[PDB]
Amino acid sequence: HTLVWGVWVNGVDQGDGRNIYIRSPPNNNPVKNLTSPDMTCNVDNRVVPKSVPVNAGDTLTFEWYHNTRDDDIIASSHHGPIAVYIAPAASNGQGNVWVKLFEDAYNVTNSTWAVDRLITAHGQHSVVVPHVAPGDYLFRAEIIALHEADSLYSQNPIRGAQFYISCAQITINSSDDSTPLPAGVPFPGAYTDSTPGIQFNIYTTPATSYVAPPPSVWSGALGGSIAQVGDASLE
Ligand SMILES: *[C@@H]1O[C@H](CO)[C@@H](O)[C@H](O)[C@H]1NC(C)=O
Ligand SMILES: [Cu+2]
Repeated sequence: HTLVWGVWVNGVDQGDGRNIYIRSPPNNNPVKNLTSPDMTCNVDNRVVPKSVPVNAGDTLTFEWYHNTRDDDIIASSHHGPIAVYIAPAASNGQGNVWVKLFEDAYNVTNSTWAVDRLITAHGQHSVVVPHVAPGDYLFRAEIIALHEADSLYSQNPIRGAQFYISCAQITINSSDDSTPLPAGVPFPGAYTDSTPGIQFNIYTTPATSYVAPPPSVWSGALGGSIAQVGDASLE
C-alpha cells in the first residue's frame, strides 16, 4: 500500500503533485485485476491541471509514501519489482503505447528486491528523460508486490500480485527527437496469468530465479536507479 507524493527534476523537488500533476487515486489500495482499465493509470484516470516541464537528459525522480511523506514508504512484506513506462499524452494510455524505460527486480549482490531498496531510498526512484519528440507524456511508475502472488487474482480474487500504479503528467520541452518513441504495449493487456513474474512464490522459489514481466527495457532508455536524490525532511 503506497502512493506517489510528487517528483523531483535534477534533484529539485517539484512540490506536492497529488491530483495536480499526478493522476492520484483516492487511497493506496492495490490494483489486482490484470484485465481492468485500472491497470492503465489506477482507479481515477483523468487529466489533472499541471504537467511537469523537463528536458531530454534530465533525471525524473518519483517519490512514494505509505500514509505520510517520507514514512515507512511501503510495508517490507511487499517484496517485488519496479518498472517505469512512458506513453504520449494524446493516447490517454489506451492502445499499444507504453514503452519501458526502467526495470529492477532482484539484486543478487545485496540480496534485495527493488521494493526493499525503495524503502532504503525514502521512496525515491528515477529515470533519465529520453530523446523523444517534444510534447506531453504520461510516465507510469509500477510497483508489483509479490507477497500473495502464489495465487492468480483471476482464480482467487482475495489473493494475487498487487500493482501500485501511478501516472505523472510530464512535458518534454527541449529534445532533439533523435530516439523517437517505438511501439508500445497495452495496459491492460501486456500482463496475463501466464506472463513470467505475475504468479511467483517468493517463500519457496529463490529470488535469483525470478523473471520480471516483459516487455524488455527499450534500447533508447537512459534510466535510471532506485536511490535517494533529495531530502524531503529539509523542507
Ligand atoms: C476484472 O476486470 C474486467 C474488465 O473491466 C471485468 O469484466 C471483471 O468483472 C473484473 N473482475 C472482477 C472480479 O471485478
Ligand atoms: Cu499493501
